[PDB]
Amino acid sequence: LPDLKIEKLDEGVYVHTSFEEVNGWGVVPKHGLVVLVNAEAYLIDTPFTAKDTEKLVTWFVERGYKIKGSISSHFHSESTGGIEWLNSRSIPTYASELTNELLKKDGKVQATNSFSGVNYWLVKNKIEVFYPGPGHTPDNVVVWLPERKILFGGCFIKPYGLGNLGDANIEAWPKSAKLLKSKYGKAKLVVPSHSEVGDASLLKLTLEQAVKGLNES
Ligand SMILES: [Zn+2]
Ligand SMILES: [Zn+2]
Repeated sequence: LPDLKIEKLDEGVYVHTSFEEVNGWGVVPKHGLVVLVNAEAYLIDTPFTAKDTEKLVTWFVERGYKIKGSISSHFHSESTGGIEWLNSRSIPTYASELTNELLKKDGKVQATNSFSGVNYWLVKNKIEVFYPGPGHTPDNVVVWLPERKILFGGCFIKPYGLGNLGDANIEAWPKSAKLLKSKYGKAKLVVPSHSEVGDASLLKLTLEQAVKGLNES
């Protein structure tokens, strides 16, 4: 199985890329991010594996970066596989109230730090979390990196298909993609969860794909 990939994306923001054979297109590259406030690192989404979380973690730890915490876009393992480990390591793990009710609903270890509402600042003016509303998952959120004008749509931003409809609010995705396409259009880059990093246009295509997605069924 493909090795973890940590590629600087922009200033103080890396794109860790884990791979889990969720039998979709076989092996899938789950793109996450490690926002480096300054001397501190934040795992935006955690690899589906503790191992990779450990690797990603120490990769940054090893380079003098204290890991203040992780933040998950949604409850799936793509974004929570490491909360467990991160928790054993006493890493402040962050997930929405809705994701945790979902993690707890799935008997998965829940992130120790919750938060709710349309928006939550994980870091005053640097790591903004956001509930565009239901979409890929009922709890799915997106993390905006104001400073770099980078958004981590994660699995919400699905520009070429809606992907896993399993836990998706096909009826609410559009509304969400629009509330999203409306709040973060100032975006310089949008970070999907399985596609190359695109620009503010991904917010529109996700919308299109969502309505499109809805039109069918
Ligand atoms: Zn997902
Ligand atoms: Zn996904």
